[PDB]
Amino acid sequence: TKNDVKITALSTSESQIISHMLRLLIEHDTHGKIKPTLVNNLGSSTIQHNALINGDANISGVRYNGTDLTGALKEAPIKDPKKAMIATQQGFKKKFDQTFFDSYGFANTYAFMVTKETAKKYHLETVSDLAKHSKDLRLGMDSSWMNGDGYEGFKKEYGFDFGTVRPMQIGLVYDALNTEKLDVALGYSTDGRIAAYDLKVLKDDKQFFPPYAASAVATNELLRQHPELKTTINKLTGKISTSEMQRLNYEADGKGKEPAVVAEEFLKKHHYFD
Repeated sequence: TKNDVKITALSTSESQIISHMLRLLIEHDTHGKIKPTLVNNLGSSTIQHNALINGDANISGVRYNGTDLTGALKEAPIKDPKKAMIATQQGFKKKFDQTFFDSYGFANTYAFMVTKETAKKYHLETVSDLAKHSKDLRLGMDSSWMNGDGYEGFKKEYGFDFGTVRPMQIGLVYDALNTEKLDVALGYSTDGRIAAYDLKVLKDDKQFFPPYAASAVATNELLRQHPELKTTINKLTGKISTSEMQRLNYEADGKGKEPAVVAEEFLKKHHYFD
């Protein structure tokens, strides 16, 4: 139709890519009648949430369900993917009059990861596959993770521990793995370096971590004013696998492209999902 759309974005390339993708897709579907702008460089999803609640914006480009379920919704974590998403969507509707969309198709979670040579050597697919070997392996993790859903809880849940642990900056675990300073890293599952270095992300077979499925959020006030936008936003539902988000992040962080350029190239490649 024609009116006022503002999309919150974090300072992460991931948020900026998907926020620009929504901006461009809305421009496309509305033939320039709606030209959204970004409320960019926000520090956290608390800041994103507060913007929507305060009327400072009406779309969040990307929100993660496990974050918003225990954060904004103030609820207990749910481990099962389907029931966690249902609880998140019901909560956003009833507490905040917002639609938390079905997922883009990726999750951005802490995940254990190894190089391709290490995954081959030890036949690794799941976190449990590490059990026999972990005593001889070097683990790198974010320093904030040393401390009930950190390393102690993981050791209790999974039933094994590592020969060496190295608490460090999460941003540096990918290169430390690539350079063989680590054998295993607890990294973020969509980091572009997973694509750049062909790293193998292991399945959390015991669901030690809750889901962090990524979705758009829009206020229902906006969706009531412009019903067409719900159809627009839903065009992206399921269209970005975890592997694809890794690739897109690589385009921005490894190849140095603007998130707006990465978003547009992706949209053109898929004919704007028309």
